[PDB]
Amino acid sequence: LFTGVVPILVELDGDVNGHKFSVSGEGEGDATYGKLTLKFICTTGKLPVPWPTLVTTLVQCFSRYPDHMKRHDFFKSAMPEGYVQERTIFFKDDGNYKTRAEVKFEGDTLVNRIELKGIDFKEDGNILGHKLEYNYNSHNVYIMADKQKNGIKVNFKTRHNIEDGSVQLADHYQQNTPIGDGPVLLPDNHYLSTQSALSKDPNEKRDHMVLLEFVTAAGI
Amino acid sequence: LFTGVVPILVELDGDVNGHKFSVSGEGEGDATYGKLTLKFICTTGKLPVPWPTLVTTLVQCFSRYPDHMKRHDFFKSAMPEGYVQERTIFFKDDGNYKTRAEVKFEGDTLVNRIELKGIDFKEDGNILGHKLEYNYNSHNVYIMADKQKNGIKVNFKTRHNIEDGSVQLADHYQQNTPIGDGPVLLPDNHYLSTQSALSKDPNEKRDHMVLLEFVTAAGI
Repeated sequence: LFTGVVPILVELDGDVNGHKFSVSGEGEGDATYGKLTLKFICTTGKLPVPWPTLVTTLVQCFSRYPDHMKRHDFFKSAMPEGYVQERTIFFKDDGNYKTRAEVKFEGDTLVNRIELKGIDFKEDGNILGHKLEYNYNSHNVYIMADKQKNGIKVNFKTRHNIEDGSVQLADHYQQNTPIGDGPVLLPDNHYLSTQSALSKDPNEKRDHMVLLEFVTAAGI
Repeated sequence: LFTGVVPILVELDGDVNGHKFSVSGEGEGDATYGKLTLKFICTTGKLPVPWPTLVTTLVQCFSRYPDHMKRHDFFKSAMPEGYVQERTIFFKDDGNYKTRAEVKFEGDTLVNRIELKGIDFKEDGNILGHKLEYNYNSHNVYIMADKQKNGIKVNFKTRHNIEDGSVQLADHYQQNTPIGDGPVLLPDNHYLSTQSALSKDPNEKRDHMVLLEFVTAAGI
């Protein structure tokens, strides 16, 4: 499945404090190197929220799991059927995103379709206030197996550089469970070390985000 | 000069607590997009220090200066003759790098040749102890004009994720002055917003670092 380069498609529908929009993404992933190369176009015009805030929301299976941690790769063990990924993202002293996605294989393409709903977002907030910088730092995504659910409960904090130099924090409460009924690899506690660089397509006129990302699993 | 893609060559000679080594780098830069794409091979074997610590040391002229800040682009205004870049990097509660480089044009290639000397580095330190993660965050590089010197004094702090989750800080004291005698663009206070992603060449056997970086000037 993931032994080669894989086409990714990301569809998303969102509503933030009433502001309704969409984003369509296309790119490829290479799990053996943990590389992502996506391109997001906002298909409703101008994105009512900063692009960096949707990064964690817009395909954890492309992480590179060193050979000795392969029995810890839940993400891929759910494929090709897929898993539902849910999250509650609390931006500090601001609003919160609630998202549910189904990432699974459709054809040769790995598809991540999401619904985003955010509320309680201040208009003088860095988010709606659009005071966030166009960049991203590296974080540690902490994975844990959830027995009952036969999934994993992931949780981590994100740091968003604000233009005034300060940093906007975002607490992610994530849950993943298989869509199929089959046996799945439940893992030992470990984390994924992610790095991301946001950029712009020179020949693109529509509002968008170019994202390059490297993810490798570590811990065990 | 920088209106197109430019070949970059990075030569470096180092001594850290007695450990003497070298690194040769090759890649290209595109100032109009602020992109860097370099590839570093350590030519003496295994690098006695972690690769992330040499990132700030291993070509500020490829930063993208939005059109309205062009009179603030000192880096490029010193070209093709070049500028000498000096720094004193203090790693918190550990040693310190002292470096001097001459980045200037040789042929069609922009060449950055450095000498690195580091001392007072603990062997149980994260640096020598090699306890630093293979990744990088985004930072703000603060530029200021230095009258007397007819250069710029830059200063910023770097955050290095340690594998135990904590963060290793590095205080950079930088100075840049032209090599040529001609007039140079001294700027108003501003900063460069940099993002970097470290990676590995799949087909490379020698110890190395692949670096992708985007830098854009902001402030004014």
